[PDB]
Parts: sequence; structure tokens; C-alpha cells
Amino acid sequence: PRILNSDGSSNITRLGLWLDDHYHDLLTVSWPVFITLITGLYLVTNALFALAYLASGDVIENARPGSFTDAFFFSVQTMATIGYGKLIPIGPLANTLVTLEALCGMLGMAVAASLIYARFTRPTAGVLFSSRMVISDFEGKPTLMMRLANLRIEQIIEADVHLVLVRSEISQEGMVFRRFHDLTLTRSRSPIFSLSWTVMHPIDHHSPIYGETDETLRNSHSEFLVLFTGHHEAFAQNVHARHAYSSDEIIWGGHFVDVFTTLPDGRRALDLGKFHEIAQHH
Amino acid sequence: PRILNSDGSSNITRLGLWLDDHYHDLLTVSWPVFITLITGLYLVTNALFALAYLASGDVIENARPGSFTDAFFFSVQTMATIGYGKLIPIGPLANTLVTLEALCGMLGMAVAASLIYARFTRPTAGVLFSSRMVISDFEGKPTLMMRLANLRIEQIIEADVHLVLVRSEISQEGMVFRRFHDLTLTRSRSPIFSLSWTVMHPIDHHSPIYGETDETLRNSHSEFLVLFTGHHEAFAQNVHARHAYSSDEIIWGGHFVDVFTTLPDGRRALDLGKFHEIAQHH
Amino acid sequence: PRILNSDGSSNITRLGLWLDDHYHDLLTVSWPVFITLITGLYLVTNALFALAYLASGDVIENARPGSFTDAFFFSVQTMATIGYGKLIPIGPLANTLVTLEALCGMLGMAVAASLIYARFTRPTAGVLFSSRMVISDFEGKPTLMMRLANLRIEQIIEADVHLVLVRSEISQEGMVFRRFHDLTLTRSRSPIFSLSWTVMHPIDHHSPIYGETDETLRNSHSEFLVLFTGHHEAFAQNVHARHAYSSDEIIWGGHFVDVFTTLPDGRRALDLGKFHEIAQHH
Amino acid sequence: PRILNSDGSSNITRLGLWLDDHYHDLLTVSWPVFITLITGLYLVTNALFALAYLASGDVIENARPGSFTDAFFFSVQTMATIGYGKLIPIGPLANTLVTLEALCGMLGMAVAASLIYARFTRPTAGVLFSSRMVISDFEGKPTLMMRLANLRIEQIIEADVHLVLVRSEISQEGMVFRRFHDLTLTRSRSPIFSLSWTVMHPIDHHSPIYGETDETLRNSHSEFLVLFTGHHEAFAQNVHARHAYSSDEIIWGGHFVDVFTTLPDGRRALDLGKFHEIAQHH
Ligand SMILES: CCCCCCCC
Ligand SMILES: CCCCCCCC
Ligand SMILES: CCCCCCCC
Ligand SMILES: CCCCCCCC
Ligand SMILES: [K+]
Ligand SMILES: [K+]
Ligand SMILES: [K+]
Ligand SMILES: [K+]
Ligand SMILES: [K+]
Ligand SMILES: [K+]
Ligand SMILES: [K+]
Ligand SMILES: [K+]
Ligand SMILES: [K+]
Ligand SMILES: [K+]
Ligand SMILES: [K+]
Ligand SMILES: [K+]
Ligand SMILES: [K+]
Repeated sequence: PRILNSDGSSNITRLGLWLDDHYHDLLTVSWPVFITLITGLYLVTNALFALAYLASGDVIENARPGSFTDAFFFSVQTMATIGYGKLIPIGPLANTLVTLEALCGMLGMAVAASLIYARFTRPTAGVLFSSRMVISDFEGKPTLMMRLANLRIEQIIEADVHLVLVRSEISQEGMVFRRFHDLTLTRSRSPIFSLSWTVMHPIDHHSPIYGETDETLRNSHSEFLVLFTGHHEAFAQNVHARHAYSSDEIIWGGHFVDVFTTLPDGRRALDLGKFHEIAQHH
Repeated sequence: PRILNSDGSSNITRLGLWLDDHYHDLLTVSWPVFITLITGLYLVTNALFALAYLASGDVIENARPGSFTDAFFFSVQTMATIGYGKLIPIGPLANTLVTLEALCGMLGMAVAASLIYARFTRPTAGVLFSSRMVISDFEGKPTLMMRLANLRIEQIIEADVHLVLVRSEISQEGMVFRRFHDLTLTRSRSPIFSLSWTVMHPIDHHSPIYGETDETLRNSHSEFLVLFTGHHEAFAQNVHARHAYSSDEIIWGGHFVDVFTTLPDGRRALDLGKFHEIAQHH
Repeated sequence: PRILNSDGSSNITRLGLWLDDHYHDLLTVSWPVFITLITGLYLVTNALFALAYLASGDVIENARPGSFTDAFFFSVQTMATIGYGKLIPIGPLANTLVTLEALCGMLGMAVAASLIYARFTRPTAGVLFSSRMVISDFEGKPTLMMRLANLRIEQIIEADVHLVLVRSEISQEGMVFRRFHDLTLTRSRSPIFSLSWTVMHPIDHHSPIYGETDETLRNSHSEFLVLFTGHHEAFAQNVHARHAYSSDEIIWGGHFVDVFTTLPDGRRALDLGKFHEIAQHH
Repeated sequence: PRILNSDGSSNITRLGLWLDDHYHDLLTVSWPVFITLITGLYLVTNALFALAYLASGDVIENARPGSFTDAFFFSVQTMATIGYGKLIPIGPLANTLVTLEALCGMLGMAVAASLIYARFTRPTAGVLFSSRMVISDFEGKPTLMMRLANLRIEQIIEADVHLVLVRSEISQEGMVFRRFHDLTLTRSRSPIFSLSWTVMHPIDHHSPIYGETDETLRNSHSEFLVLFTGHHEAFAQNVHARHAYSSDEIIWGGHFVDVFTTLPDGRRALDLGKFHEIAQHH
């Protein structure tokens, strides 16, 4: 059983300990649930105002007296500011409620618009993670590697990547805890990430996986968490992406196949079909 | 008397030295005060325009001449853009004021909407601080600890924590000042904060609390300030949270009870009911 | 003649080398100029549409034929979406222009609103700089100092300060250039800036002002640039503030008077009236 | 053939591997294509509603029965909330569709406004890169240099620059890959970038171009990538700019001509006409 999902999530059941977190909930519900809630408020509030018009007499011209249907659509046409002409307020009481309803609709529209904007303008990084990792020799040291690819043409600037080892360990006192280890990389910052980025961790005497083998990583239930962050030119916003690997997904001795190929014309090309391809010696 | 409140605020009375800070004030007033101010401008400006229509003659059809009530609701129906039909401008003077009023309402609506958005889209971190701290041995050193918990399912990426010692000290010259000490942590950056995070400060010869005891921390009036910062996936915005501890809230020899429990099914679980539980030896 | 103004600006005349920078210009013009430009577009575009209605015949009911005045206010009432009733489109040509005008007004309103929001939501740090600096002994070293004060109750988190020396220097080749020197501080990051922050630069053998005197700083035309940055809780946005000092504004041997005073009640207080006070020995 | 364009882009053909990326596409299409798509939805949705009114009978007063033209403009006047008066809904079915259409238009307007804002508020850094680089002696070491200029009066705070060497290299195993080298600079952070900034890389034993010549940089196909980032006061947003140089654009022995000149009045001036001027010895 893996403690981190492939997408970077945690696979832990939350035991624990309708308006205490209203701003969060309105942003995280699905769009159908969101559109439903907005429609609800839109109707409930109109009904309320419709009842406020009947509670002061027949103050709506060309409206069947005491008819809720005719009063509702007058509220609709008032809150929306359509103002057809047939239905119109008469009497100082109705005109004051109209004044209030218009204010209430503007304030509610601004809140709904704020939430729509906040939900809609959530960019995705468009970054692809290698399905596996590898441990092969690079510059004379065994090196843990994975790689990233930009699925869009627009570039990502000040791109950062963080490679975390997650394994169970035993302290000097004998306490069995789960520790996170920041793994030093040859390059943790790519100022302009455009195409493909091979991320490397030299396994030297300082590495927390020095001397480890395929077996020891399983016994410690080792996992590898990857976080990517950058500023996407397409959106002019920051983006991020997360991924996680299990020890079973490290191909020892593997080499990532070059995704850069030379066309017959001499043009340098990027073939992402080889992105997950790994060469093994037998 | 504590100099920092539990929530991270300062407990200092500001001796010191209605429009000099209008943007700040409009964002910091309570919602009832905010809604009240907006309603005020909404009525005052309409009244002003209503008086601008009477100051040019009876230029409102179906409106009692010189009646402010009928002129006000015409301004309302004009600023809001309802445009029922009974009340309508007549004469080039009224139609020019209508043109101005519509412009004034759009500009005011945009400012009101900007403020609403700015006030509404203020996410909260949803982070829980341990009620106490502890000082127990970890990896062979006495270690100061507290811990954090994410009260939501959505993860927080690039989470940072900063642990500051605040105590009165005496310089070589004899000046008694209050100094802030950044306390080095085993982990100050958690790339993906999902569940629980135990923060640790090894008390070695470099620590500003090396050799200190429960008594010395009180005599120096020592306090501990904690700041948390991260990027919350739920909101796609940054969040932060602050907390402060007094020396009286350090449980020497204490150990935080594990909040990770193993269910009978083998599923890993998170029980936040034990989050504030601390084990003491007697 | 000083090369940096007290507010951090540069005092250099730009020799150099109406729509090439439209987004910048619309954000930087004064509000009167901005409101004027928006009003302009609002009238010009309405006039244009008014001429588009006459160029297709008398397609406006209750409108004097060929009258521009009556056609303009119909465009106003259409672009604003008031729709009184007297003036109404007749014929497929007018109704198509109405359809276009409504689209054009919505698109223009969205751009105007975007600019209003972008201009309006520009918070100010509310930070006060000490009028002078000082060089006195602290912890056994001559230390350059200034201090900052938060003029608001809301706190600023992850506050950074940067102290830059700016002076003319001569390279080994003999080139006379103006170099910026980052001055190391005892604390460059205050995780929670609430009240007052004394910023200190120990003048040791590593400092670029080691061995300098009041005279040498003038001969080199030394200046000191200060930048402050933080995340203001009042606005939930980042803020910054800049200041610059001349050598003539360093009080050698000076000590900033404590702004923290003890009231008779035992409450700790902050008296910003002493913020610019400096003690000198004679 | 150069692998990086002068503007920092990559010159690689993407081989690869209409709604899968809708938010990205709507932000990256040209304004004519964007305005066209918005106009499309604006008409298609109105047509749909127009057909929803005919599919329930002649429920539009003063509208030719079964006429799509008259029903379309009623939808327009309803979605836009103009509400002239001639065309008006009759029957509970039409008034319910009107209620729905108004809701649909508000929701669509909010999405369109969000996209407009997101597209419009994309500031440009206004930064100028030197057309060439140089390698001359500075402080006793051969130093690689280029420089930047602020084309606007407003200052940029916390300005960062990153200089990356890009060249083909051979690992100990014999693998021919393209490596990025972060080049250490005398100053990588300018807290307040106002005028001109000469960026310098001392070529010492640590530099990856130590011992290299004009010939060796070509044989390795060396290129130099520059990224600039800062917070622009004009916009209160972050900005960035990228540039790339080829080995053919390094002027060995060159010196950038001083852009700071002394006027006859003693005022310090900035002449950006000399910004690309470089002095060579013969
Ligand atoms: C002030 C509300 C008027 C129309 C909607 C705009 C809200 C963002
Ligand atoms: C330009 C104002 C029209 C309606 C309100 C939108 C302001 C955000
Ligand atoms: C889509 C424009 C309708 C009203 C103004 C809202 C623009 C932010
Ligand atoms: C809620 C929509 C009403 C008018 C347009 C405002 C959308 C930002
Ligand atoms: K409205
Ligand atoms: K209307
Ligand atoms: K009407
Ligand atoms: K909006
Ligand atoms: K907005
Ligand atoms: K409006
Ligand atoms: K808005
Ligand atoms: K409108
Ligand atoms: K807005
Ligand atoms: K509308
Ligand atoms: K309207
Ligand atoms: K409207
Ligand atoms: K908007």
C-alpha cells in the first residue's frame, strides 16, 4: 500500500476531530453544484422580494392582485434591470423596495462575479512527468533521475523543482517516524523552462539513498515526491504540478531516451513520443 | 503580562503621534459598516442627481412637478438602468444629466465591485497550531518542537514555517532591548503540506536557548513566534497563519502523541483528536 | 547635488533615444486625466453609433428625423441599457446596430472596469522611515542603523529590508564608476513586522564602510538606499516602500531614542513621537 | 543554426505526441480571434433563446408570429437588459425563459469579463537588452558583461537577472548532451532598478568559460540566456523579460560606452543613444 498517490496526493483516511468555510466551499464545489447554488439564491431572493411587494398592497401596475407569479417576474425584471414597461412600481413603498432590490442585486452580482473570476482563472501547469525514474551513472556517480516536459508552446520562467525522499526511519531513541528528505539536485532552478528538463540527484556520501538498493528502498517503503513551480507566460500567473513515485517505479541502470532528434533538414526537433522510453541493458 | 498574544498579535498600546487612508479603511471595516457606507453613497448620489433634475424645470414626464420623491426614484431607475417607462427625461438638459448619471453610476459600480472583490477574496490558511510546545530529546539532542495540521483536504505547496525566539537581552554596552532570534529548524520548507507537520529546533551550542531552563526563559520573558506561509490549492492563492507561545506553554520532557493511527483494515488514518495530546513522564 | 532623492527616486535627467504603451499610460495618468479619457471614449463612441442610426434612415421612433441630439441620447440609453420606451429601434437595420452597440458597450465596460480595478487596488505600505541614520557601537562594533515603523494596526508578514551603499569608486584599471554595495544586516527578514524595527549594519572588516569617516563618505559622495517589502494583512497584497539617505544625514555617535515606553499601568506602549529623536553626546 | 532566438525563445520544431485547454486558448488567441469568438457565443446563445420563445407559441407582444427576426432582437434586448417596451413577454412560459436568459447572460458576462481582465492586465517589463555582450578586464579579471535599461520612468524593485551558459558538452561516459550553466554574477539582485544596470560575470577558475576563446565557444555552440524579473511600480505587478546571445555576439576586449553623461548645467543625465555602443581597441 502506497502512502502517496501518483498525482502527489496523500492516501490517508481523515477521521477528523455548512457555513464555517463558505468561501472555500464555494470555490471547490463542482461547476454544476456552483451554478445550482447561484441559481438557488437568484430565485429565493427574488421570491422574497416578490412577497415584499404583496405585503404592501397591489403596488404593481398591470399585475393580477395578490398573484405571486406576476410579482415574481416583476422582481426578476427589476433585479436584472430589464424594466419592460407593463409591470411598474406604484406608491412610495414599492419604489423604496425597488431601490433596495436594485442595491441588493448589484451587491449580489458583484459577489457572484468575484467567485466566478476566482474559480475560472485557475491555470494548469501543462507539465508532464516521466512515468518512471532511473538510477544510472552520470559524471561518474550513480544518479537518480526523472524528467519533465512542457506540453504547451509558451515558456515557463523561474521554474523550480523539488525532489523529496519519503521513507520510514528509526531515531536514536527508537521512535519509528516517517521523514522527508530534501534531495540535492544538479539543477533545482531552470530560469526558462521551454521544452524538456531532466532532473538529477547525484547519489554520493551525502545522499540519503547512498548505499541503498532496490530491496532496501522497499523495506523502508521509500517514496519520491516531486513538486514543480513556475511562472507561465501563457497565463501571466504562477503554476505548479505534483507527482509521486514508488520504489517499484525506479528502473535501476535505466537511461532516458533522448527526446531531441535531428530531422533530415537539420532542424532540431522534440519528439515527446519517446518521453517515457527508458533503455535497459541485459 | 505577555508581549505577544496567542494569535501572533502584539499586546502593545499604540499612543500614536477621515480620508488619509481611504482604500485601507474600506477594506478593513466590518461588512455591516461597509454595506452601510456603500448604501450611503448610493442614496446621497441619487439625491444629488434628483436635485439636479428639479434645478432645470419639470423635465421628468409623469412626475409630480417639484416633487423630490418622484425625482429620486427616476434617478434610481436611471442609475440602475432599469428604465421602466412612466418616468422619462424630456428636454436636452435632462438627457445630458441622464448621460452623466449613467457614466457616474458605471464608474461607481466599478469601484464598489473592486472593493467587494478585494474584501471577499481573502482566503484563510485553515491551519491548526499545537496548543503547547515541548522540549524532548530527538536524534540525541534536546529539541524544541510544535506541530501544524491542515484542517482541509486540499494541499498547501511550498509551505514555510519560521520559529522566532523573543526575549529581553543585555548588550555589551548595557542596553536592555528585546531581540528576535531566528531558530534553525530541521525542516523550514515542506514542499507539499497535506496533513501534519512536526516542526523541530535542535538545541545545540548554536541555539539561543542552549543551556536555558524553564526558569531562565521566564526571567528573560521568553516568547516564541511562529509564522506559516504557503500556496493553497483550494484557492490558488497564498495563505498564512501566525501563532505565539509563552515560556509557560513549553512542556519540558513532553512528546507529541502520534496523530497517525493504523485502522483494523490496514488503512493509514489521521486522528486530529490527539493533535494537542502530549505525553509526560512522572 | 544628491543622486538619489529622499523618497528613493533617482535625480537623473532622462535625455532619451501615443499608443506604444497604452496599458501603462492608462494606469499611470492621474485620476482626472483618466476619468476624462474614459468620458471621451464614452461620448465619441456614442456619437459614432448615433451617426450609424441616421445613415440608415429614420429608424428611431419618436425621434425628430435627422436630429443628431435625439439619436445620441438613444445611443446613450442603448449602450447603458436603460431602455426607457419612447425612443426605440424600428427596422432590421437599427435592431442589428443595437445588437452591435450592446456588445460594444459590454466589451468597453469590461475594459474600463479592468483598468479601474487595476488602478484602484494599489495599496501603500504605511511604513515610516527614520529621518536620519546613526553610527554608534552595538555589541562591540560600530554599527550603522536606521529604523522603520508601521503606521497601521494590521501586521506585515515576511518583511524584508535591503540597505544599499551607493558611492563612486575606482577600479584597478582606473575606471570611475558608481557601485552598489549590499550591506549585511543583523536581521534582513522580520517574519512579522508589527510596530518598530531597528535595522543594523555591523561595520567590521567586511563592511564597505570599514575605516570610513564622515569626510570620506562625502568625498565618495556616499548615499544609502533602503527598500522595504512585505505582505500586508490589511490588504492581503504585497507592499513596498523606498527611502534614501545622504552622508550628511548620518549622525555619528547617535542613538535612537527608545519608542517603547512603560505606562504607569504597566502596559507596554509605542510612542512614535520619539521615532525621529536621536541622542548625541557632547 | 542557433538553438535560442534573440528574444529568448527556443528554435526547436515540436513534433508532438478543441476544448482540452480552453482557458489557455482563450487567453492566447489574438484579440481579433477573441472578439470573434465572444461575438459568436453572443449570437448563437441569443438565437437559441429566440428559438425557445417560438417553441412555446406567440409569447412576445408586438412580434410577428413565428418570425425569428423579431424573436432574436427580443432575446438581445432581454439578455442585454435593455427592455425597450414594445417587445415584452406574455405567459408564464416566456417569463420563465426570460428569468433563465437573464441568469444565463449574467453568468456569461462574468466569464467574458474575467477573460478580458485576464488578457488585458498583462504588463510588459519595458526593459532593453544590449544588442551584444563583451569580455574585458574588470577589477583584474576577464569579465563577461551585458547591460539592461529601463525604458520607463517608474522604477522596478527587487530586480533579478540570471545569466545562463548553454553549450554542448560530453560527460565522462561519452554522452553528448546540452547543459545549462548558471553563471555567478557580481550582482544578481538590484533592489531598485531605475535606469541602467551593467551585469557582470567574472571569468575565474570557477567559471564554465574559463580558458575558453572565441573559437571554443563556437565549436561548443555556446549561447547565453538572460532572464530579468522584477516588480514594476507602474503596474504594481511583476514583470519579466528574456534575451539570448550567440557566441558571434560577444565583442572580446569591448567596453560599453558610459550612458551617464554630465550636462553643462552639472545635471546628471542618461543618454540611451549610447546604450548599444561598444569601444574596441585596434
Ligand atoms: C455593481 C454591480 C453592477 C453590475 C455587475 C458588476 C459586478 C461585478
Ligand atoms: C462599467 C460598469 C457597468 C456594470 C458594472 C460593472 C463594474 C465592474
Ligand atoms: C459584460 C459587461 C456587462 C456589465 C459590465 C461588467 C464588466 C466588468
Ligand atoms: C453578474 C453579471 C452582471 C453584469 C456583468 C458583471 C460581470 C463581471
Ligand atoms: K445589473
Ligand atoms: K433596462
Ligand atoms: K422600458
Ligand atoms: K468580474
Ligand atoms: K476582477
Ligand atoms: K449597470
Ligand atoms: K468584479
Ligand atoms: K451593462
Ligand atoms: K470589476
Ligand atoms: K447586465
Ligand atoms: K439594464
Ligand atoms: K447592467
Ligand atoms: K471585471
